[PDB]
Amino acid sequence: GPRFLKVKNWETDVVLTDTLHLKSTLETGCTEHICMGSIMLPSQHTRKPEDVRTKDQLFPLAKEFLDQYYSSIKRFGSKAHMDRLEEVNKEIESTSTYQLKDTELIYGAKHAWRNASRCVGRIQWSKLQVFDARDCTTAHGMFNYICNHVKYATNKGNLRSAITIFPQRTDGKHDFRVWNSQLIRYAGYKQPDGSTLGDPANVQFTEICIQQGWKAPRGRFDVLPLLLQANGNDPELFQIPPELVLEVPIRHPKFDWFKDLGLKWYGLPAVSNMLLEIGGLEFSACPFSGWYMGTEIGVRDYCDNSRYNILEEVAKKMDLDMRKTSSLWKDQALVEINIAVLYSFQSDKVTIVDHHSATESFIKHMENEYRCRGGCPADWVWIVPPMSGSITPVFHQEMLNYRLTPSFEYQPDPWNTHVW
Amino acid sequence: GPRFLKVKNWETDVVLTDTLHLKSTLETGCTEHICMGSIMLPSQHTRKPEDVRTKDQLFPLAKEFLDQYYSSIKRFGSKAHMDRLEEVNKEIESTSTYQLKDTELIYGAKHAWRNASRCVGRIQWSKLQVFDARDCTTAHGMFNYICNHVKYATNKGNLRSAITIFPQRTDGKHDFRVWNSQLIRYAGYKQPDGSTLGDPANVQFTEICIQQGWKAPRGRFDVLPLLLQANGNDPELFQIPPELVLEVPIRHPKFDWFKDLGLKWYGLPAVSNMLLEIGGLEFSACPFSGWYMGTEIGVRDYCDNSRYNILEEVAKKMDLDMRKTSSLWKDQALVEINIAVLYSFQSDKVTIVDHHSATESFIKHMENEYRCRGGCPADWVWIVPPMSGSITPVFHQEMLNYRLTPSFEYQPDPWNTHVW
Ligand code: HEM
Ligand code: HEM
Ligand SMILES: C[C@H](O)[C@H](O)[C@H]1CNc2nc(N)[nH]c(=O)c2N1
Ligand SMILES: C[C@H](O)[C@H](O)[C@H]1CNc2nc(N)[nH]c(=O)c2N1
Ligand SMILES: CC(=N)NCc1cccc(CN)c1
Ligand SMILES: CC(=N)NCc1cccc(CN)c1
Ligand SMILES: [Zn+2]
Repeated sequence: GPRFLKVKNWETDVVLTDTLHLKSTLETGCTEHICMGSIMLPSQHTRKPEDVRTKDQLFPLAKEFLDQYYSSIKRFGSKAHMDRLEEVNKEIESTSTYQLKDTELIYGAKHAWRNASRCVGRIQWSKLQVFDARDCTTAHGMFNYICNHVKYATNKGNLRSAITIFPQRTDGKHDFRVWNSQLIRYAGYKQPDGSTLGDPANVQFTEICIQQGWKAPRGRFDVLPLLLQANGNDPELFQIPPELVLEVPIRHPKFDWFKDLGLKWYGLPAVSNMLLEIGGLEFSACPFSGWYMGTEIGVRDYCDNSRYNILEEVAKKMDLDMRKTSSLWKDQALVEINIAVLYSFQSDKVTIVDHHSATESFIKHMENEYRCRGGCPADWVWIVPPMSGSITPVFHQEMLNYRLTPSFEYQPDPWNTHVW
Repeated sequence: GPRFLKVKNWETDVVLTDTLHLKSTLETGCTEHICMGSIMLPSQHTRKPEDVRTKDQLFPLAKEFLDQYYSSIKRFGSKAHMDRLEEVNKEIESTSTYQLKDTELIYGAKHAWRNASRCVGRIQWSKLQVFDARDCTTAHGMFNYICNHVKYATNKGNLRSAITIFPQRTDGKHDFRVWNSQLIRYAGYKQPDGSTLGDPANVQFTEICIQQGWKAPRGRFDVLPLLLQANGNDPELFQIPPELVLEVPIRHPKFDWFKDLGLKWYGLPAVSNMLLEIGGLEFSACPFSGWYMGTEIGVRDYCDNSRYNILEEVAKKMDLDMRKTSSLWKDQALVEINIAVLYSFQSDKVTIVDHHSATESFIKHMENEYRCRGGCPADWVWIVPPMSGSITPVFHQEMLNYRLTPSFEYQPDPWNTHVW
């Protein structure tokens, strides 16, 4: 195209013209002579530990969002729009910052998710519960908001989307950081015999909680303590009330022996280490959650090598021909494990989506976004399920990726930064 | 990095610094504000039907390759290098073109494959048989070279890499085009009852051969006739000697009923519709072949929706719960089908590689290319197998993609262009 890029679905032949990319301003990390589409943290905006943005750098960014917001409600250049702008301009000049109206905070949150190029479940983008935790001032208060979130979202297995937003970053006042990767996760212990008990991806965090006092049960599926950081103060340990952490015992609809593998997982996926940016405002603590896509647990959490890595054992138990890789025994154990997850979650009536339905609705969503927003940023490398990618429609779907604001961003783990 | 990009393997944590990308000059299609890493034909150089490159545009490109070639043999700026350059400069001035020495043609061919960012089997790059078909002048002569290629490469099931290079493009003299996508492929017929018999992806080509006289057996696995175009003359039909087309009957090492599905495939993957560019020279007819990676046939050729699409039938026969998608019945049928392919090919002793071993050696190859060539262009979207992607090491492998020359490129199907 000359300026209206096209994306084609190669299985269906459908074509979509993108005009939305012209609103992008952040960099992708790619050039004209190089593509970094498969790089995890291309760092085009992977946050910096350095000082906070300034007054000059702040208003343009704040204005951009507000011009965007009022345009959304077809009120661009209104008396209201204009006064709001002077309002924030005036408020930034004095305080070096500014506070978003409650409506603006919801728009910004919903849209950060609508713009998350790596999320395949964005069709749910408009249905999000926003918990304004901006008045919070302590870790205990943070703990409380988090508990309410957990309970609200789990909703006795009938999961609901939600995000809790703590105080924005200021400068000296300080940062609020949920030191945990996800609200709910299992511990990992480096055994003296080389082996690792529990999720290996958490061995480094688990060591923090312990050197902070945690009474580690030292088992396989030990839900880790919350370690909250409020107003730039040292984090504090908190135990999520067990009765609030919904879990699901993994069993197979045919292999009764599967049960004996002792596999269990939590039903609430709550990302809590990213950053929400709206109008140039940084919300370093914005735990968000939705519900699982089966492969997340079955393929990655369980079968990833550096994670639980249950391929052999599951394979052995199946009595599979592990003599050579051409027996596709890994692929076989992998399909069964994933059938056990969906089956289990669905048996206990906990919300879950399989890769087939998930990716099917994303195409539907893409079609909505191109038919109403002029496009949709999608990261093909992330949107395509980690198993049977080709038999899911998104594989054959060309996808344009670009960075839109407001958005969710990665940020430095605080234990690297924080002193004391 | 500041100029030395880094790629990390997220499962192994290994890191590789790339310096090779600085040699790139062709565009990727990506910008600073947009990524097109998941676009099939980003058209940065998807050929053009327009006139051929000119004398001025030709020498720089020719020089680049020669400077590259002599640098390879540590002879940069030699008397030889310099005289060769004047040689070609002189030869281009008179003829508007130039002919590559036989050594240069092999270097260029091997490296087009070494630079093919989308090919996962490049570890085999240095072991390639080059058949110089530049003296060819007819379709019959083209047919002959092709037959020798087939026979050579099949090597009674002990497949060998090879590429046959026909006369370069000139201007008026004309184009040589193997009108076939791949040397060996099956026909596809649009049934009156809506249905499609045989590979649907070939229904449009099959119609050409028929309106050219082909006596279509009108079955499911009808190897199509060769339709060769020589010196810009109308293509001509040729039947590959049946005794040269090695095929493999698909059966399963446990499901005797699988046999009854009547699945068969050819063992020689021979791409014949691309373009080889060396020193600015265009080789519009350069059929190349290696050997199969199981998923190519099992996942794509067979299960792709718009292809053979054998999911249901295979699933039904398995007596799988197709009530809902969460039964992962597609995933189940998909794993079995692929076990049948490897098993079959390996039984008849025909060369084949599974995704596990294939992707394992690519990592090994990447490590070689970074440890000796300063890098390796890889397209993550293509290099990752269409099934069980996450349990194969390349999924966790960050990959930098850039365009190096010499290379293989896509080109317009000639029936759209060619008159008469
Ligand atoms: C309704 C359920 C949802 C589903 C099924 C869904 C599914 C997915 C999946 C499968 C991933 C991959 C995670 C990984 O591989 O680590 C992902 C990533 C992501 N999702 Fe969603 N999502 C949903 C809701 C949410 C919510 C509520 C938000 C925000 C309001 C969100 C924001 C994102 C972001 C930012 C990522 C990128 C993660 C990263 O870059 O590390 N998702 N999602
Ligand atoms: C020794 C066996 C080889 C293996 C196992 C291998 C494997 C692969 C696979 C699995 C694909 C994907 C094809 C598709 O999805 O349509 C591919 C693509 C490709 N391979 Fe290789 N390859 C090998 C040899 C060759 C040879 C001999 C050449 C050239 C000298 C070559 C050049 C390429 C190119 C240019 C592509 C890109 C196709 C496209 O863009 O449409 N390959 N290869
Ligand atoms: C839309 C998307 O680019 C397209 O479906 C790609 C994805 N990856 C692929 N990878 C390989 N090896 N082969 C293909 O044909 C494709 N198709
Ligand atoms: C190296 C590569 O970028 C990395 O392994 C990516 C690939 N695609 C992914 N896709 C999803 N959804 N999640 C991931 O963690 C990854 N990892
Ligand atoms: C909401 C959802 N389905 N998954 C997002 C997610 C959950 C846990 C960890 C991570 C780390 N990227 C992401
Ligand atoms: C050599 C190899 N393994 N496969 C390359 C290939 C074979 C047939 C068709 C196509 C179309 N892209 C590519
Ligand atoms: Zn890119």
